[PDB]
Amino acid sequence: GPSVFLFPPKPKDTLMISRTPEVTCVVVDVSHEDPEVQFKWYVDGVEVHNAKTKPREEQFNSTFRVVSVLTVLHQDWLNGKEYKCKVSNKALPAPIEKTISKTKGQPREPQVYTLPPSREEMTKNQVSLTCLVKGFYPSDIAVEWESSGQPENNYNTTPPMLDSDGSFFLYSKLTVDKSRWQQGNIFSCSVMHEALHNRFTQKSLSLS
Amino acid sequence: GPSVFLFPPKPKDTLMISRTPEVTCVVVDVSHEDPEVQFKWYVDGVEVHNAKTKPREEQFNSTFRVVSVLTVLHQDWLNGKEYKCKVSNKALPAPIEKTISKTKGQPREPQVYTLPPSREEMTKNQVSLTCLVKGFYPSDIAVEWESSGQPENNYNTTPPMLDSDGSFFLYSKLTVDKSRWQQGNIFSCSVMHEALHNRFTQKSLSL
Amino acid sequence: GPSVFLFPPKPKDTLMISRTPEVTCVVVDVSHEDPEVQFKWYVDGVEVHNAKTKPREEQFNSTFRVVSVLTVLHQDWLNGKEYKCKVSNKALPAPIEKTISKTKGQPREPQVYTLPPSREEMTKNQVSLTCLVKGFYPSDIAVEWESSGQPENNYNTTPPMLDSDGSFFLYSKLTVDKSRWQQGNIFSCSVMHEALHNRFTQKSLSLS
Repeated sequence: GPSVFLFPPKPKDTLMISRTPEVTCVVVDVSHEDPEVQFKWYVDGVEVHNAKTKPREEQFNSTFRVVSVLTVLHQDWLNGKEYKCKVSNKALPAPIEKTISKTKGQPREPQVYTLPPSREEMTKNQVSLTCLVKGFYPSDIAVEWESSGQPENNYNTTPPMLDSDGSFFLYSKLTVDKSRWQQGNIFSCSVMHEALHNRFTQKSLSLS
Repeated sequence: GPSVFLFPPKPKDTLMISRTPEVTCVVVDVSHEDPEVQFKWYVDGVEVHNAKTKPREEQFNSTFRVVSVLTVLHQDWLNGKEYKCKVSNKALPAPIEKTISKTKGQPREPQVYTLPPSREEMTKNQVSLTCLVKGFYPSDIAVEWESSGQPENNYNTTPPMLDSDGSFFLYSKLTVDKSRWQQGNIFSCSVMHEALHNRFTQKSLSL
Repeated sequence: GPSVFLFPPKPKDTLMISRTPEVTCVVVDVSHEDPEVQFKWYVDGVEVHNAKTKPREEQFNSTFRVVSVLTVLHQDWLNGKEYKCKVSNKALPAPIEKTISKTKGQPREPQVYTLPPSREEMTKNQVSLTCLVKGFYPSDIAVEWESSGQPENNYNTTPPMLDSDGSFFLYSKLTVDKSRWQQGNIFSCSVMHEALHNRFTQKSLSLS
């Protein structure tokens, strides 16, 4: 029978009110004999009607994929409210229900560090700048290499590896041509996260 | 039916002078009705028998996994010699051949960069010294913080991501108490790689 | 009857992978009645077939000299693996076997010191600079007077003479006309050795 997957909204969408966060319920392996899929949506057990079902799409295995989206309230998502998707399809023995909420775990304020390039790296054409974002939880975050609060041309961001502190860390590799760094630009790495003051922080960088 | 995968030697095997690299040919999904798998190995198309076929292994899907390995020489691997694995099995429609050599693409001498800790990082008890390794190609790499050209060890290593220069980069997160950085330790970092002098170069850092 | 000599590869060839190190088996005093010499080669007792026999050459004593060369692996030579040459000739009562490996003895990191010329030597046309390479063992080494890592015009290298520390030392006499030194050029003695990090170290020198 078909299977159902439920995706969270983008972190920024949950943190920026001028944005709309939504959860996405994806149903795969729906059969052609019974392609109709009913979606019912609930926020912490209360049915809401601002959810919408996306068009059904046939998959490589000759089954249908059916998706429903529920708009979620900023307050509901950031406070960790639970959003339930109910999926019904005749190729299912029982309706499938899936719940999602703000990515599980206690929020942690990201510690944003901007590691300068190696002194020996000035002999090379292009130097790397290194936004260490550590001590942040959940992975719902935005990490924002910048100059003086204005995002940068080129950063090659590592995965959220776990740091020496049990948080996620990543490096955003703000890789900059030698003149940019050597001249002492005030780069900055900003980071957007629920646990930050402003849900948004800015930690600068310059030849130092 | 069966599938064959041919793996290069471990990067440090190809890159550490003291090591002997070998290539490993893995065959999965060999059937039980015809479990016999023939491995023939070739170096630059010439069949060799210093290659060895590993034991057949039953997968949970009621198939067999069969593996053969061929030792490769430092200069041979680094000079791009081609090592070919020929796999035959009756559950295959035809024999499957795979060849492996130094990972194809322009080699680049790794630029080894003990990046200093962030000024912003001095607020914490511990700071990260990052041995950026950039400008290297292939990903066939080994990375190694150091001090005075001798190793350091609380380095994380990121993946060989792509760098802006069209190479791989990775960051080697040595992470250390703030005092070590502020005290002006002569750290270093080595990187072992085919394009390097002695395939191994070391770059130092200190405050 | 004939005699056999086995020579090691050049140190640099063993330390630079982009180089190929080889061992050379030399057979002298081979007779003219039986000039044919068979060479068999083994690496740590395992016969290899990437060895080659050089052309036979008649010596001053009216005997033949026959030579065989075996390419050696970087790993094999630097790890001290043993390479055996088997020599057969009818003018021999029994085959002659000779083994060679990385020059015998415990590796020691070369200490590279660049001694400036005498203060009184500026009164003379041309001053000497003194690359003291000490604490290095074995003699498999490359010693490299330079400027800033780029080899120099004129160093009169003094022998591997044993030092106060039981290593070989040598000077390399980077003799330089007075203006080069007096102006404070960053000369440099580098030194390549198995015991060095990178098998290769670089030391500056300047008027100091």
